[PDB]
Amino acid sequence: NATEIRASVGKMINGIGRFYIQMCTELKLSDYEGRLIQNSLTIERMVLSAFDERRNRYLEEHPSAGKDPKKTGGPIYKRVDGKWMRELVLYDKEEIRRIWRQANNGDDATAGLTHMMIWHSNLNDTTYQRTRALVRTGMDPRMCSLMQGSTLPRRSGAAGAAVKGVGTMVMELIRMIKRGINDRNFWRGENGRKTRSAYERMCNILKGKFQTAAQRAMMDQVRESRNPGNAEIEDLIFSARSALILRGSVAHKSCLPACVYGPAVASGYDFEKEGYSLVGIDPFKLLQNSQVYSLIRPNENPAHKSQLVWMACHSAAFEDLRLLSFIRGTKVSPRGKLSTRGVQIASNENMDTMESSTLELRSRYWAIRTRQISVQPAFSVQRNLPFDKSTIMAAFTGNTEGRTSDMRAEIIRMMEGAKPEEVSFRGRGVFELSDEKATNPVVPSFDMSNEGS
RNA sequence: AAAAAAAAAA
Repeated sequence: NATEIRASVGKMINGIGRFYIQMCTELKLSDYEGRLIQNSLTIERMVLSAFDERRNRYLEEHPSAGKDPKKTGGPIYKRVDGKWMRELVLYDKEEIRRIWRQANNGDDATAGLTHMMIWHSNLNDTTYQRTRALVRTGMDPRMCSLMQGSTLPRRSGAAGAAVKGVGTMVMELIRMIKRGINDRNFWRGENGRKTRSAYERMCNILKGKFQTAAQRAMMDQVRESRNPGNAEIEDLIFSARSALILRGSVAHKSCLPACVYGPAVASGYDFEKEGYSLVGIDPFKLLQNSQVYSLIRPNENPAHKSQLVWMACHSAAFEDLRLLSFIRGTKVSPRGKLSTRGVQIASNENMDTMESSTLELRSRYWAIRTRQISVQPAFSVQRNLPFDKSTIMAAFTGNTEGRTSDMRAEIIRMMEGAKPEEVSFRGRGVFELSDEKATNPVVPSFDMSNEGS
């Protein structure tokens, strides 16, 4: 029921805004800096730690320059006498749940935290790429594709599971495979249920992302295997090479910083009355008139970091830059061209040379966020052009084989052409901001001079 | 109803 959904999302974002207002008011940040991105990431880490597990004191090799469970603080940067300064005394965590249950006066907002994580997810994904798994596990050159989705560091992401993308899901199989390559020998006993069941369900869902029943049954046949090994790994690798053209149903969730909902509940926003539309115009009209600023480091382009936060809010990193560009009204360039580093501020970075800058998060046109259209008609027909050469040498890849079975005939038939599906299809539904009812769409005209990625 | 377990980020 979409009605209760928009009701509940209005409620949760209203609760977020209220908790926003209060959480600020304690430490008393002035509202210009109270609607600012650094306090945005502070409250974000607070809601990151808000609902934890049992009490744990266990510590592992390589301490983290320290740790304390009594209370928790965050990077604090305040413009004092016109000059910013970072400071810290820590703040209790129980108190946090006490204030959060007051904000969600009687029923807490779990999906609210999921949506905050959604904010975090496009933030981190668009930010950059780390490769510590690369220094740990062996990995195929899938990165070479230059196109890969990524998950956040949040366990038990049942909701995340829906939005989730495919490539990193196979990677997650590989992560369990790493736990199993460093398998503690002393692990014989009841243990195995959670593992077998988890493998079952994750394999299920990774299969369920796409459509064609062939790879569905292939993924089931990898499932029924009792002892996952490198043969399963290479089978998943083919399946990934295919997923390149037979893309997965990777949905995109749009979320903004909480310093926007805060002044939006301060903007007399009766969210529930209109509801909210995470897939809808609502983030855009909220951002169209919002006011968010960010500590631009030295040698950084306000516009580049502006587009970075724009993508963090639109969940648009794994989308065609041409479309984004046509939607914002100014060229959306590859992250590499962004004269900017991460929005966060490493605790070592000096504040002496730090400066703030206004975020430009507006968009010329608006557009909806899908993952079905048979063939998007281009005025001069588009093809989703068939570049299948790296897949030629991929089907070669040392001439060993594809998935070895009837699948091999299925792949030596998929070789040529079937026109049965699409790939990386994020529906535009582009409209003028002056056309809220989305009465007339705008056939986009993209500049081919823009790196597709 | 009844559902898994470790470490900071350019």
